[PDB]
Amino acid sequence: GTSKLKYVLQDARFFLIKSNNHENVSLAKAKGVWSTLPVNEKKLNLAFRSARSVILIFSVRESGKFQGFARLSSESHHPIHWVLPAGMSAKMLGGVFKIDWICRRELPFTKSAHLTNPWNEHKPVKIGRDGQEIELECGTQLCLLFPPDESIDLYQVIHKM
Ligand SMILES: CN(CC1=NC(=O)NC(=O)C1)Cc1ccco1
Repeated sequence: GTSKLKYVLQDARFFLIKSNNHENVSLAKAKGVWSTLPVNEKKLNLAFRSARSVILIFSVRESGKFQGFARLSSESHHPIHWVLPAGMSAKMLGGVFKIDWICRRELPFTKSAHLTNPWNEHKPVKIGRDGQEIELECGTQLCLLFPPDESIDLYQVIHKM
C-alpha cells in the first residue's frame, strides 16, 4: 500500500538531487550516504532541522529518469570511494549525509510530464538545477508516481521522525 509512504511524506521538504553518473547512485543505494557541494550542503542542513522529513529525489544527469528517492537521516558530517568528475578533488565536497532509501525503483521523466514545480517557475518537475527545492504538493505527487518498492519497510523510517 501507500499509507506509510504518505505518512513519511507528510509535511516533508523535497529536493532534486543530480548525480554525475550511475556509479554514485549505486554507491548511495548500497551504503545509505550522499555528499554534495558546500552550497547544497548548507541548504540541506537547514532543511533537515526545519522539517519532519527531507526527501532527496535523485536523477543521473542525461539519463532521462529519476533513479529513486531517500530521506535524510542526518545532517552532514565529516572516505567514500565516490567516482568524481575529472578535476574534482574529494576536498571540494561537503560532508556526508546519511540517507534511508524509500524507493530504489526508477521513474522516467515522461511519466512526470503533468507535474510542475512552483519553486522553478512552474516548469516540469524534471527541470531544475542540482539542489532545486520541489514544493510540497508537487514533490508528494512525484514520489507517489514511482513504482512501489516492496523490498522496503518504512516502519523503521517512521520511528526516526
Ligand atoms: C557523490 N556526489 C555525487 C554528486 N552529488 C551531488 O549532490 N550533485 C552531483 O552532481 C553529483 C559527489 C559530488 C558532489 C558534486 C559532484 O560530485
